[PDB]
Amino acid sequence: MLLSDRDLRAEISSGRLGIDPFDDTLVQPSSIDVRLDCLFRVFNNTRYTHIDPAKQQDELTSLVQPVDGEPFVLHPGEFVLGSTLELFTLPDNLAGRLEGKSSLGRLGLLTHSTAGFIDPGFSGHITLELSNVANLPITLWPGMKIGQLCMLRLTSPSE
Amino acid sequence: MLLSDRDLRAEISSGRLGIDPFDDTLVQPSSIDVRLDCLFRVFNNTRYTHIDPAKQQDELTSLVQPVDGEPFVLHPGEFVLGSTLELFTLPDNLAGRLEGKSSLGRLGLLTHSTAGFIDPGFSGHITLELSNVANLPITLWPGMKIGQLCMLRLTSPSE
Amino acid sequence: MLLSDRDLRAEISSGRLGIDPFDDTLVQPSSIDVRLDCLFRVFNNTRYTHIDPAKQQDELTSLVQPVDGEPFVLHPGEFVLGSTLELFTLPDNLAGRLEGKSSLGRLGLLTHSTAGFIDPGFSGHITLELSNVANLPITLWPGMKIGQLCMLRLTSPSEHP
Repeated sequence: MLLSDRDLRAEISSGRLGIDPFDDTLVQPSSIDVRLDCLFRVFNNTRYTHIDPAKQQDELTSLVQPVDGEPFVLHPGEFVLGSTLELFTLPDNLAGRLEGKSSLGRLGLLTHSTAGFIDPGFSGHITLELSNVANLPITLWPGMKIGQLCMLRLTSPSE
Repeated sequence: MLLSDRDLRAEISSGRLGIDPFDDTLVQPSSIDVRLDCLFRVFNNTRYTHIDPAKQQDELTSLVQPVDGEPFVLHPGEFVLGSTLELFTLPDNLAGRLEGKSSLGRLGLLTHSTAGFIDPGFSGHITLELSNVANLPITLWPGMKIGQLCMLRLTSPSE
Repeated sequence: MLLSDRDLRAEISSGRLGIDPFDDTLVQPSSIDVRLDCLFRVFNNTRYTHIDPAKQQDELTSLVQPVDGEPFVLHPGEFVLGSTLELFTLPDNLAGRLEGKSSLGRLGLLTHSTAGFIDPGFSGHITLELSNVANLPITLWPGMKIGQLCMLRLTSPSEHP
């Protein structure tokens, strides 16, 4: 069951749903806009033959940050990990789903391939999986609206 | 909370949910099948170096229609915009989610990458984001079943 | 409306939701983890020019099964069909959604592109659409946790399951 703007505001204004930093202009009919943080992980594929989910591979990615005033350029076929600017804190009876923005959706931008489901009790910056399936580069600006977060009510609180 | 066929029928036959043209055989257990319109947008990437979400890029895409009776050929790696043949009209207490059809899913077709979340209050033809992640071209026939739309009930009407 | 762990347990322990084989440690706060079965279909694209959804195309896929103890290696840009090791049986008041696991999501793994919505009344092994959008190959181990399944309550039981 999808929380409406009024219900999202009720949950926030009562501290059961944590959103830091909070911006009320971001609340939509039945969701809230999220923004792009400025740290990214790229994959170092010249040292590894392959990914093995059963193993640990601590050189698999590196942390990056665009120079001030520069964009992060996402080329078609490149896969990179980013984060929501906001820090989220969910209670025991709400789950989250990321959805794309219609705006950026028509531009070929994917934000959560891969994984956009957020467990109740979650707390942290939401991981974004960024992809471009268009046939040009897209310039990403730290701070921009990147997608939207829906809250789903559970039939009852989690054990 | 997901509307059943019975409840979808109720909403439709009461005019609260607009679907034109409607076809009863399209109703599924907890969703409604949608069909492919015949107009497509392709990207004109020979005149632009890149997409910039923050600008107006005016001839980025172009209208494309195949010959009546010809398939739109969609090759792996191409990204194209299309629409549902049906015109949708949502009330203020329901939201929509596009989902793939199991049939076309197994053939490598993606229809809403990108963006498949439809706000309550929406009215129009639903935009499709078309992609082919298989290893062969897929022939698209306008009028064919392309996917399905679910209705989610909101916790309360939106502002 | 999303079933919690406690409601998923009630549905299962009363037989209205079938999961075979069932393992209680896989239950998550509002979903259940699913596992990778060992048969895969790959596409034989040297015999056809194209896929046509309106025709029947029988020699379209081929059966690949990894030797035991070894993995199915999934290269970027390849598309393969797999299956949940579990058998699911849904009653007609519940629908299912596949979602990715956070851990595999950060490795570039797609499990249900394409199609992750399960109708009420469904019964069978759930089809997985496998893709790798990373820039390395990923080794898949049959039996591994591959994703999760959420249950949605319907506003009322379905008429035409």
